[PDB]
Amino acid sequence: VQAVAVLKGDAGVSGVVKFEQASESEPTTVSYEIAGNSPNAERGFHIHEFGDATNGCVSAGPHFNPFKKTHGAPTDEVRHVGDMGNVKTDENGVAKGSFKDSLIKLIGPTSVVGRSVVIHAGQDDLGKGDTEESLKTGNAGPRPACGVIGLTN
Amino acid sequence: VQAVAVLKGDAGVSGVVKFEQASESEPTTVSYEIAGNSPNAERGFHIHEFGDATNGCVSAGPHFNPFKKTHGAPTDEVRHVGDMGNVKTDENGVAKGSFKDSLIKLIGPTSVVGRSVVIHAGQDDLGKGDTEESLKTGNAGPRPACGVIGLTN
Ligand SMILES: [Cu+2]
Ligand SMILES: [Cu+2]
Ligand SMILES: [Zn+2]
Ligand SMILES: [Zn+2]
Repeated sequence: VQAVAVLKGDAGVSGVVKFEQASESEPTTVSYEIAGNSPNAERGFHIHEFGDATNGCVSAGPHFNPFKKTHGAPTDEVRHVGDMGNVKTDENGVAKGSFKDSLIKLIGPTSVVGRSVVIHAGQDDLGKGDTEESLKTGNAGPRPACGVIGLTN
Repeated sequence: VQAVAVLKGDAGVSGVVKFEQASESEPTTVSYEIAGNSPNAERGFHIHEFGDATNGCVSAGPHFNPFKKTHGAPTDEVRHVGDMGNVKTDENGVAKGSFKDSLIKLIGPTSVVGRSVVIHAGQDDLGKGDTEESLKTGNAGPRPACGVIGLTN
């Protein structure tokens, strides 16, 4: 199965994130190219629960977390399914890369098809900060762009 | 389950379409409000196969048609699952309404979550025209706006 989200917003950031998962047990490969960010920085990149764009990136809701865990890094055992950590931007403000993840899936009961991807304006502290906020969003700040994840071929 | 698609494009048409389906056998209720159309007209309103917005409304692909039928009216026995007929616009160019449909579903193998809704710039001839085109798209013309269908609460 393949899916894609086109990230848009009014803050100058935009980009495309592609997902591919051959079958249920295979991990999903996530590839992204996002431009217009601050340069040489780290920015929070998450999958949020709803694919509702009626109110900017606000209506995407909180991070996708069917197992009711606290926020963390992609490699922590305790994390939200939606937590993809930070993406690093180059000197031109572009973040480009790909990685594989075993919790995010396009098939089955926790599929993220129909949900949203959000790129934040701040760095995700990976749930290592000292507020209740760190344990919810990573204190990643505003949401300059987001897009609903749709099926593609 | 509830889902929503926010229709956007560069041609002045925009709108929101909400879907709700309580369970598998229940029909789905579709409610829409779309503005910026020509006034007092009929315009094709369909669900297309892919939720891919990387190329305008072009990458939405053709109508959603898992059963490989030809295009038709919502009430014909032979139609695409995606065929919702025409919506009528008022003197201000607004189309607003709701209806129930038993082929479109948000649950199960033919779910339309992750696919797209498209409002066209022309009238859908309901597969009653005389071209091979009528049997594919209803000869509904260009696609001024579209949106991916995402989950909501
Ligand atoms: Cu977030
Ligand atoms: Cu169409
Ligand atoms: Zn999180
Ligand atoms: Zn059709």
